[PDB]
Amino acid sequence: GSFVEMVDNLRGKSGQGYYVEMTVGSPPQTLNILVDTGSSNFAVGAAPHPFLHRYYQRQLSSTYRDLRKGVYVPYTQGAWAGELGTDLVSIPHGPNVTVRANIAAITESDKFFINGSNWEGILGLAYAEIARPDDSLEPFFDSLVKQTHVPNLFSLQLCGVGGSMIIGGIDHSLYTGSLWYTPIRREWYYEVIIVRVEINGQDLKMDCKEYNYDKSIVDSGTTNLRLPKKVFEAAVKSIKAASSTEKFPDGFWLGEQLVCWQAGTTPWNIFPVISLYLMGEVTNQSFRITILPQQYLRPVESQDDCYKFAISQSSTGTVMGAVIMEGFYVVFDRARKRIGFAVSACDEFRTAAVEGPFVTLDMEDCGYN
Ligand SMILES: CC(C)Oc1cccc(CN2CCC3(CC2)C(NC2CCCCC2)=NC(=O)N3c2cccc(F)c2)c1
Repeated sequence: GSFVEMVDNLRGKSGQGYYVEMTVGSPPQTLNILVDTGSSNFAVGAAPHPFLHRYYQRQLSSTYRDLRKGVYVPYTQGAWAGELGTDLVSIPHGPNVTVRANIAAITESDKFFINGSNWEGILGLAYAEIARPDDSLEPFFDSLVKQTHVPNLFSLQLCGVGGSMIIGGIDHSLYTGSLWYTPIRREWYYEVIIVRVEINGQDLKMDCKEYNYDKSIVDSGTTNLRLPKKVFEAAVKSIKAASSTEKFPDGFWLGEQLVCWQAGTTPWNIFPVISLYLMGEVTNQSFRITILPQQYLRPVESQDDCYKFAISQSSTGTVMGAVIMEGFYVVFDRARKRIGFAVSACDEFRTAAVEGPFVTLDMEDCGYN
């Protein structure tokens, strides 16, 4: 294919995120950068930290321009503080261009960097609406599209580690079957609408507004499938019932306890498949994505294979994280305001699937206002 040099440009450690090499400044300083479709800032470690193997040294970059404004980005699990500036940026195993982009030089952080993750910064691929300090700080992808002829689309194949980030197009070697698209509801996070949920083909039977309360997003930076409290409770009750051939402690379903099996004896067949139906591109038409227990039971790094249940509770809406994305080739078609899913080219009884079309009425009522 024409995008062959972008294939296998991602690396990662299981549950620690997927990262791409990015070259900043002059002379070049290459760093490993987390690919994050759930945020909109490009930021790099720019001072020593015990979890960083390398960091950005602004004084060595002749093309660095200080914006003379600080920036702070806070989350429930971690945060960072830094200084704004601009510098030349290229992605050596990405598009053949160099752009001048905003870059936040992280000088201090709290529980942000991960010990042994091998990444030193973050590439926020979402929209300006959620950029810090505000929506006037142009995100990296926006700069790329404004400054070059690279088409306004990227696609991710996260292999549950390595993967591919294809910038400016779609690589047909990365998927099988058809690509099915769901609208991007609003350009802030990559917001989508979930219209039905099934556990082993059995409808969870919740009002669909609950699945998207207060939003549903596609986020390569989040490990789990995160569900709103009411949905999480019903989903666990159904998964437990479907996996009744084996009993697990209550804490396992809450991610407080792990369960380990003798190497290669994991009874995948006892756990159910989970299907999320997404709003399609035509009136009353939907499609579904189906994930296996190999996606939602995450290995924790012996003669025993330990797993963590990777479906968890959220109070800020549904988050379709790496648990969801790992089964699929995901196209972030910004130009057409849509997200595409297809079966990823990366057991003997079941496979992840993308199927359609289905008829689903009143899907417009599923969204939060
Ligand atoms: C691979 C993950 C586990 O590790 C990291 C580490 C850093 C950044 C990210 C990307 N990324 C950063 C933001 C994220 C998810 C993961 C988050 N997103 C929510 C924002 C509001 C809407 C709903 C989604 N809430 C958190 O506390 N996060 C977090 C999670 C872990 C650490 C952290 F500091 C923040 C991920």
